Amino acid sequence: PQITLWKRPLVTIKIGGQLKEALLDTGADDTVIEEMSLPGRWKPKMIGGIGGFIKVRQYDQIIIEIAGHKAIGTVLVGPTPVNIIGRNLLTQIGATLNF
Amino acid sequence: PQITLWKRPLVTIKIGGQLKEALLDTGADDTVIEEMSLPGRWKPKMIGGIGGFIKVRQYDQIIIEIAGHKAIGTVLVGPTPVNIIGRNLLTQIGATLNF
Ligand SMILES: CCCC[C@@H](CN[C@@H](CCCC)C(=O)N[C@@H](CCC(N)=O)C(=O)N[C@@H](CCCNC(N)=[NH2+])C(N)=O)NC(=O)[C@@H](NC(=O)[C@@H](NC(C)=O)[C@@H](C)O)[C@@H](C)CC
Repeated sequence: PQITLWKRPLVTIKIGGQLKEALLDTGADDTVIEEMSLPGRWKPKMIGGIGGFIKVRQYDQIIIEIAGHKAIGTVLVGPTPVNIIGRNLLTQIGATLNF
Repeated sequence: PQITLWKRPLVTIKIGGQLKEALLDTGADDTVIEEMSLPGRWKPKMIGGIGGFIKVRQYDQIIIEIAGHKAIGTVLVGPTPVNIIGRNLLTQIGATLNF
């Protein structure tokens, strides 16, 4: 779909079998999801944002549906203000910025 | 134009008489530009995201050109690591997310 930006680009995602709401974020390199239980092994990683750096759990090759679109990639789980779908998965669903 | 997301969606912007590279951020409500001595009346603001918050100066009705596209709106100036074009301006240049 074509999504305008008058409202936050929020969509329903399905991860670990659980439905969640996430923000399609072109300004995010990666996909960061709020702390949750996720099946699989993970490795400690640190990411940055506008206010600084936070520690997250890096889960690789995670199956995730984004607005009805399937993606299999890295999902960082940690204390993010918002669940955000980053470029690693946006590219997987063929998302582009247009104007 | 159409911007793919393999790489950070960075574009040239013009603000306060200066040219800069800015990140088109669909996950940002507002526009945050790197610290610069912009003239005019402003109001203190605190904005956050991953890592926490940063103090910025809110300037209203600031003219900014985004990849050749003119827009006029609120620009927050402060210690941001990257120049961020948020939805307040992305909507003005007619930017959409498509997949
Ligand atoms: C989490 C909050 C929602 C998404 C977030 C994404 N912001 C981009 C801004 C770019 C950095 C300043 C970001 O954090 N991107 C991260 C996302 C995390 C990630 N890992 O992808 C990123 O790409 N980080 C890279 C940093 C690369 C730095 N570049 C470099 N080293 N060369 C990274 N891999 O750690 N939005 C925001 O940060 C904006 N906040 C908001 O829109 C709202 N605030 C809150 C708390 O939700 C609103 C209520 O203010 C800021 C700019 C104020 C308008």
